[PDB]
This record gives sequence, C-alpha cells and structure tokens, in this order.
Amino acid sequence: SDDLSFNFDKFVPNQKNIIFQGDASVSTTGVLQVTKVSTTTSIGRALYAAPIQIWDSITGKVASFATSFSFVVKADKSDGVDGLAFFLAPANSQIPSGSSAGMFGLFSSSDSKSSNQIIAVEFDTYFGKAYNPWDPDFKHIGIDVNSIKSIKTVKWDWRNGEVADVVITYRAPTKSLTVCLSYPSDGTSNIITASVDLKAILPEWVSVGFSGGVGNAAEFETHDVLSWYFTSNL
Amino acid sequence: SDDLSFNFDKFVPNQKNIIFQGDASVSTTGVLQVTKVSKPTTTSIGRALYAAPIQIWDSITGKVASFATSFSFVVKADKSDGVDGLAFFLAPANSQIPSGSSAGMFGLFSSSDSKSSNQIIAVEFDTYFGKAYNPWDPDFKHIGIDVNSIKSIKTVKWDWRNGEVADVVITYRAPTKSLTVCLSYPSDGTSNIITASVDLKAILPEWVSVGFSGGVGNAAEFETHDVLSWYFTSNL
Amino acid sequence: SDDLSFNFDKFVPNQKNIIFQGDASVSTTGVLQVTKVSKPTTTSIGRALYAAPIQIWDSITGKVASFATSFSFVVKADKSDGVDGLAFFLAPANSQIPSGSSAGMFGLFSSSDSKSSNQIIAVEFDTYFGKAYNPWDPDFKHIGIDVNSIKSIKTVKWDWRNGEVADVVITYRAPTKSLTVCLSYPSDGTSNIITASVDLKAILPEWVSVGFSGGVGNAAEFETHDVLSWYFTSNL
Amino acid sequence: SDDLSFNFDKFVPNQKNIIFQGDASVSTTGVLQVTKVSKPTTTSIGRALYAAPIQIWDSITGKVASFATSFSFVVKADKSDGVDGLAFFLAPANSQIPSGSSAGMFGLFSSSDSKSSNQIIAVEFDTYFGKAYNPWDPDFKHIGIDVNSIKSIKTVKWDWRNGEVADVVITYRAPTKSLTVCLSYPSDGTSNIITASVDLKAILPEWVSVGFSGGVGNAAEFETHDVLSWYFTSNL
Ligand SMILES: CC(=O)N[C@@H]1[C@@H](O)[C@H](O)[C@@H](CO)O[C@H]1O
Ligand SMILES: CC(=O)N[C@@H]1[C@@H](O)[C@H](O)[C@@H](CO)O[C@H]1O
Ligand SMILES: CC(=O)N[C@@H]1[C@@H](O)[C@H](O)[C@@H](CO)O[C@H]1O
Ligand SMILES: *[C@@H]1O[C@H](CO)[C@@H](O)[C@H](O)[C@H]1NC(C)=O
Ligand SMILES: *[C@@H]1O[C@H](CO)[C@@H](O)[C@H](O)[C@H]1NC(C)=O
Ligand SMILES: *[C@@H]1O[C@H](CO)[C@@H](O)[C@H](O)[C@H]1NC(C)=O
Ligand SMILES: *[C@@H]1O[C@H](CO)[C@@H](O)[C@H](O)[C@H]1NC(C)=O
Ligand SMILES: [Ca+2]
Ligand SMILES: [Ca+2]
Ligand SMILES: [Ca+2]
Ligand SMILES: [Ca+2]
Ligand SMILES: [Mn+2]
Ligand SMILES: [Mn+2]
Ligand SMILES: [Mn+2]
Ligand SMILES: [Mn+2]
Repeated sequence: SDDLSFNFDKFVPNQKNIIFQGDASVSTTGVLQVTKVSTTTSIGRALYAAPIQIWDSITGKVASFATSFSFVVKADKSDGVDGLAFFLAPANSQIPSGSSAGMFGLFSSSDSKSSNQIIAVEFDTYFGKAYNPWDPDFKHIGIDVNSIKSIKTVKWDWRNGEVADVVITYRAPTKSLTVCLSYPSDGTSNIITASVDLKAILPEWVSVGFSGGVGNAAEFETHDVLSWYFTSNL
Repeated sequence: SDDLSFNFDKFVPNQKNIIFQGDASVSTTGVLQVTKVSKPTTTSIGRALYAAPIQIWDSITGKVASFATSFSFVVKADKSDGVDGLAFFLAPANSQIPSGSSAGMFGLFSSSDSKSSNQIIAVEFDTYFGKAYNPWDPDFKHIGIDVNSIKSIKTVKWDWRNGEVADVVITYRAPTKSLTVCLSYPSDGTSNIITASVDLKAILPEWVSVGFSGGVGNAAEFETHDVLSWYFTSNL
Repeated sequence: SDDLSFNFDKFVPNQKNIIFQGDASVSTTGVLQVTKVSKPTTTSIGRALYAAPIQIWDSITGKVASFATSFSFVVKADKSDGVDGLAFFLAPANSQIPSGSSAGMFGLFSSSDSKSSNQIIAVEFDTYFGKAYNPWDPDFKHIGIDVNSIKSIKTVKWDWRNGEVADVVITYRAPTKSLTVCLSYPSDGTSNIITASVDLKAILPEWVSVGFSGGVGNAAEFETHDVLSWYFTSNL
Repeated sequence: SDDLSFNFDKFVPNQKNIIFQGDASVSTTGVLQVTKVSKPTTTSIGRALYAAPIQIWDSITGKVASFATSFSFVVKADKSDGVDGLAFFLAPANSQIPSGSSAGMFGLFSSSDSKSSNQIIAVEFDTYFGKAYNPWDPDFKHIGIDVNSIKSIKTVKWDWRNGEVADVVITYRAPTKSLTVCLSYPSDGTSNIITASVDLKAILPEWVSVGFSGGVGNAAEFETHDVLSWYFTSNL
C-alpha cells in the first residue's frame, strides 16, 4: 500500500487534523474558508496536521504524489484579490513575518531565496503592476519555486462563483508537476506542467495545505475549498 | 473501499487479465502495442480490454459511477507524420471489433453515423485528419470526446510530440457529469486539456469493458501506438 | 498503488464480473448463493470466480504476491446439522469444475489423492465430517487449509453457528509464506483462527482465478452457503 | 476513497509523523522501540502516536467509523519471562501520558478504576499477570480488550513466543460494533483470536489519536516491546 492517502469529502468546524493559521477556518456549511468572510484584509493557511516524507536521504528515493480539490472564488464586484495556493513547505511551517496577501502568506519578500523551501501552485486573481510587479498581465495559474515570481504561468480563465475541480500530479521519475483545472459548469479548462526536483528544493519532511489572501477589503472575494484528496508514495 | 482499482506499472507478454483483439499484443520489453510493429510494416487494427466487466451504473439504485484513469503512451512515427491514432474507451461488456471497421474509426465503429446502439464513449488521440478519408475530423491532430460516433462532440488541438512519452489523466465525476482529459509531455512541458458533459447512464449499459484501441490505415505512414502503463479506478 | 483491489458490498443478479459455475447464482436480495436454495431442496455444487485472472507470482522477477481478502457468509441449516461446506480458493486461471467431482470435495477435486497437478489452494469451512463418506476429515466441523488435496494440511475446530453471519479475513504474507484465517461471529463473539505455511510459487501457476465453491451432497441434510460481501487485494 | 490510510513498512529515526512520548523512539535498524532498550536495563514507559488526529465518529450525521490496522511486533525477554506488555490504543486527540501512571497500566491509566472520563479503548498484549501488583489480571499472559480500565472486559490466553515476530490484524466493524483481534506467529503457526462488542460513540470523543504504548516495570525482568511495521485505515 501507499505511504499516505487521505480524503475529505467535506470539512467540519474545528477539524482536529487540519492546522489553521491566520484567518483560516471552516464554516458551519462544511467549507474551508482559507480567507475570512464577513469585510476585511485577510491572510490564512490550513495544513494537514501530520508531516509527510517527500524524499528519503537514506535511499535517495523521491515521492510521487497526487492531489485533488474543488474550490470556489466568489467576488462581490466583477474582480477580486488576491488568490489561493496549494503548497508544500517545511514541516510545521508558520506564516512568515511581514508576509502580505499578494504572497499568500508564503513569502516575506519577492526575492528567490533557496532557504524558503517552498513549492506552490497559485491561482492568482490579482496581477496589478502597482503591488505585484512580478505577475503577468492576466489572472493566472503559476508554479512557484522558492519565490512568488512563478517559474511558469498560464492564463487562468477564472469564473466568478463557479466551482473548479483541480488535479495536481507529481511524477517523481520524470520530475513532472502537472496542474489540471476544469469548470464542470461550462467546460472551461486550463492546464500547466513544469519540471521540479523536490529533492533539490524541499527538506525530507514537509507539510501540505492551502493558503490565500485578500489584500484590499474593497475588492473582496472568497477563497473556499470544498473537498480535498491527497496521496503520496516513496 | 472503492468498487474497483487496478494498476499495471508494466505489461507482460500474454497477460491473462487483458483481452487482446485484432493485432494488439505486448512486447518482450513490457509495452502494450495496440497496433502491430513489424518492419515490413502493415495496415493494423487492435484493441486491449481489461478482462473483467465493470458496473458503470446501477439500475436498481440509479447510482452512476465516478472513475479515474491514468496511462502513459508513445506514438512514434517513421516520417514526420503518421496514422491513425489511439483511443481509450468504454463499450458494452466483452464487445468485439465491429465488422467492416477501419483504422480511422479505431476499431470502434462500423460507420460514421451516430447510432445510439453503438453504446460507445471514447477519448481519441487522432493523428490523421485528412479530409479525403476522415471528413468528420477538424484540420489538425486532436484529442476528441467521442459519444456513439467517430465525429467527436468536442475536440481540442493536440500538440503531438513524435516519439515522446505522454502522461494522461482522465476523470469522470458522476455528480456533475464531467469528463476531463489531462495530457502532458514531461520532456518539454507541453500540455493539452479538454472537458465535456456526458451522462454515462444515457449512453452506456450497466456493464462495460474498458480499454485501448488504435489503428494504422496506411502502412506507408506508419507510427506506433504503445501504452506503457495503466491505472484505473471506478466507484458507485 | 496495489496491483488489484475490488470490493462488493452486495451482489447483483447476473453480475458480469463474476463467473458462475454449476448451481452458483445471486438472488434478488443481493446475496451470492454458491449452493442452490430451491422449493424442493436438492443435491448441489457451485463455484463463483472473479472474472479476471490474477498474477499471484512472476517468473521473470521471482516475486510472489501478498494478498488479503474479507467476506461475510451465512450457513443456515434446516435441521440442527447440514452438509457439506463452503470454500475460498485459488486455482489455475479460468479453471472449470472437474469431472466426477462431489459436494464433499467442494467442486475442487476429482478424487482424494494429493496430485501436484491439481494446483489448488483453498480454505474450507467444512460442515460434514462423516467418517464413512469423508474419511479424510477430523471428528468435528472445521476450518481447513487445503493444498492440492481435500485432506487438509492443518485444521482447527470450527464453532459453527446456525444461521448466524460470520466475518472472515484471510491474509497471505509472501515474505513469511504465512496464510492466516481469521473468523468471527459478531452476534456472540465466537472466534476461530488458523495459520499455516504455504509457498504459492511452489503450488500455483503464475495466473490464477479466485472465488468461492461449495456443495450439498445430501438434500435431506440441506443448508445454505451464502456469501454476503467480498473484498480482495493482491500485490506483487 | 477512504478517509484515512497510512502504511509504514519500516520506521526512521526521529520520524516527524509519529509523536513520541516517554521513552519511545525508533532505532537505527528502523524499528519502533516503544520501551527503552539499553546496555544496563531500566524501568520504562513509552507511547508513540500518529501525528494527526482521526475522526472516529461524527456528531452531525451520527456516523461511526470502521477501521482496520495491521502491525508486526516482537517481545524479546532476557530470561524466560518479562514485563510488562504492549498495547494498541485509541485515546482523546493529542493525549499525554497520565500523571502517576505505571508500566502495568501501559502509560494509559492513572489508576485501576473504571472512569468514563478516561475515554480509552486499547488492545493489550499483557506479559505480566502477577497477582501482587496486577490483581486485575487473569492467571496467564493474555490479549485483552480494555475499555476505560486496565481491567479488560474480555481476555484470551496469549501463547507468547519469546523473540518471535507476531503479525496482528485488528478490525472494527461499525455496523455490528465488533472489534476482532487476530494474532499469529508465522514461525510455528501459533494463533490467538478474540472478539468483543464495543460502541466507539459511547466511549470515545469524535477526535482521537491512535498508537502504541508499553512498559517495563521491573528492570530485572526486562523484555523489548518493538513494533516492526504498521498499517492503518479508517472510514466514516
Ligand atoms: C501590505 C499589503 O497588504 N499589501 C497588499 C498586497 O499584498 C496585495 O497584493 C494588494 C492587492 O490586493 O493589496 C495590498 O494591500
Ligand atoms: C477502409 C480503410 O482502411 N480506410 C482507411 C481509413 O480508416 C484511414 O483513416 C485512412 C488514413 O490512414 O486510410 C484509409 O485506408
Ligand atoms: C458422490 C457424492 O455425491 N458424494 C457426496 C459427498 O461428496 C458428500 O461429502 C456427502 C455428504 O453430504 O454426500 C455424498 O453423497
Ligand atoms: C521573512 O520571514 C522570515 C521567517 O519568518 C524572517 O526571518 C524574516 O526576518 C522575514 N523578513 C522580515 C522583514 O521580517
Ligand atoms: C457494423 O458493425 C455491427 C456490429 O458488428 C454489424 O452488425 C454491422 O453489420 C456492421 N456493418 C455495418 C455496415 O453496419
Ligand atoms: C478428475 O478431473 C480431471 C479434470 O477434469 C479429469 O481429467 C479426470 O479424468 C477426473 N477424474 C475422473 C475419475 O473423472
Ligand atoms: C490520573 O491521570 C489524570 C489524567 O491525566 C489526572 O487528571 C489525574 O490527576 C491523575 N491522578 C493522579 C493521582 O495524579
Ligand atoms: Ca498576485
Ligand atoms: Ca482520424
Ligand atoms: Ca467434509
Ligand atoms: Ca499486566
Ligand atoms: Mn502570480
Ligand atoms: Mn477525430
Ligand atoms: Mn475437511
Ligand atoms: Mn491485563
């Protein structure tokens, strides 16, 4: 059998196997609101309570993993900020000091420091050159490796209020990370793949989860994840 | 636990849990060659199904199954182009290759009509789109969702890479009747995706057989249709 | 992921992924009656196998598969006693019921000899031990590990409960060649257990079929042999 | 898919997904020594829990989880006998070792009373049954189902084999409130089994932590309490 495999068809208020950081919490309707819904600036992260071994220093083996989740980003106006992200970080990592919504509570700055040890898949809704000079000129899906400045991005045809199903696979033998996104409501689909060597970026033990932010209360939007499936294997 | 879940990291010559139809077989190197590779090359049609039928929906409870499958395949053409393509499909339990089928129909259809009695849902990786022989195809190599007809209900440009390995993930989420096809080439990062709505209960019978099919209609424009591995899960 | 994993929470009449041999069938209430239950009772023999063969060992790598299975069954006798029993088994791929088989051999054997050509490993839940007719059996109802012969290599007293549901877990751990049979009756806490060493590579071919078999040799001492659910996993 | 499923074929020193309490740790040879092993032996108590809490039941839907776990352990005594035993348990999420606990209570209890506030269900493999210090134990080494008390609700003779590896399978079937403990020694075929009815919803909180605990109350009668591997699955 595989090393780890967990599935959440729904979340429950004060779920003991999820570590809530910042404003992240789960509503009475069973959805994980990584960003606070009320109105105000917000940053939040939710991690699975147990660390995962992404690679072994003894055998040299690297883990292959696959995850699936459905999320909704509902903006009041036609646009919102800032985005949501799925990430892998050092075991029991805390939100960095001086982090901002535009960095999804994953980074202290816009530099590419190898000490960050973070790999994330962002669903970036804000790309304003005023605050995020590193972003391309459209809403996007990006593969982030130790920096908020994605190594590869793709146009994200975001649909306001609609549910998006995402499948992310990492195949160790080919160092391939593929992000599969689709909207069952209208058939809109976006995809992106990049090469990433986990052994080169992350430590042996990591924590997986979601993070997100709202930098401007005036351009509010939700960052709700409805369900989450995850498997890893060395 | 889920109803069914199988995984083949590699295939073995004369694998007893795979039903070989036509020219399909597995080489000594452990790959499933749905299409014959011989040199001297030749016209070919082949299909490989998992030996056990799967219940895709229940008439008693009304439930429909959700499924997910993953496979890696290679299509290596001698020249810069080849024919005809490969397909992943769901058909009536223990379905045989139709009479008078052709490579361009991947051994799944007797004709180009859209008959509801075909009871076939397939995801095609079409390499040949010549109007002279395949008038129903768009003007480029494509990935298509086929429902009871070789004339896809939805297609998308397929950025095929000669000889490179492609990883595919196909998911079917019953509650939303959503079929998503995720394709990527780890070698250069090329990715193609397509999704469509399909009600399995409306198209297929309760019991189906799943597998791969493919064809080579013109030996002069030969190409391989090899699947390297295969993972599959279904649940009611 | 594991090579194979299937689960049946219930069965459906004319289930396409189960091969029915003899009198085996599934009732409208969703239970697998390996033995016939009819108005005027009668002699019966039946077997039900999963439709797809399983690779229990590989001759290329030398690897042997570990497997685990779980099922719940009921044996309801009219009088206080019944015949003949039920068995879970592994046999050559797509094996048929042998000619001249009898209920006391659960449709698995042609005779009482220990022929290596039988290639059968089975776990029997033997209800009939009549010395004159089944001279090989011990003096009580039992659970037995059968290897190429109806004369078990190891048995244990089976505290059978008429009409009660029994939950069984059978595990085979390849690295230690250990086969463990875990049986329990949730209704009163009765539990029976037995383990034995068996080298699958030495007994069975690479490809096998798994399933249940059972029999009723004397219609006068009728009893049912119903399996309610079935879970199975194997991995090389 | 199931709610949770994890598997450890071996352990690694300072494993981040296991919470070590007391003297529990993992050696360089990859084994979980819940009890301390050292040149000069000593009194010891230790517990190891999976780092993430598990939802054993939901107060919203009323659903209760079914779970299954499998592990192999070794208890090697210097002399012919040893103390005190090992236990697999479910306790309140992130539970700590109680104050004034002793080896004979496996670091699970503060006393021998049956307090409902303990909220502990455990399966013990008790090696010490001395009436002077463990008056609640039967007159032999045993496997016991403990519910809120070190005085088991049901026990069974445990045919312990010094230094030999034991394979254990524990299943909890929610619909029948049945807890079955299956133990076997692949080396000689020795097998012990025990079943009991336990309503998890009545005993434990919604969120629990699972793991192993053990103790050595008298260094003079030292023995190891090593777990070699561990598989676990739960589902609501
Ligand atoms: C200090 C701060 O909050 N900066 C945020 C920035 O991270 C975000 O990208 C931007 C757009 O919403 O809004 C700003 O207020
Ligand atoms: C009857 C027949 O074989 N027709 C095939 C057709 O299926 C295929 O699309 C085409 C291109 O290879 O070649 C034709 O010969
Ligand atoms: C030839 C034949 O049918 N022999 C059966 C025997 O297999 C069974 O063990 C016994 C008890 O029911 O009844 C006999 O009639
Ligand atoms: C960025 O985060 C790291 C970790 O919290 C911290 O050490 C560093 O000082 C932060 N930068 C600033 C300006 O606080
Ligand atoms: C097409 O295939 C079906 C199934 O084998 C067959 O009945 C039919 O006669 C074939 N030919 C035509 C022209 O439909
Ligand atoms: C036993 O079964 C085998 C296989 O069907 C058969 O070859 C053999 O002749 C049978 N024995 C008898 C006495 O019929
Ligand atoms: C026994 O353990 C409980 C739980 O930690 C604790 O509250 C109690 O005070 C302990 N009893 C004694 C005498 O310390
Ligand atoms: Ca941004
Ligand atoms: Ca074509
Ligand atoms: Ca008998
Ligand atoms: Ca004791
Ligand atoms: Mn960005
Ligand atoms: Mn086409
Ligand atoms: Mn017998
Ligand atoms: Mn005890």
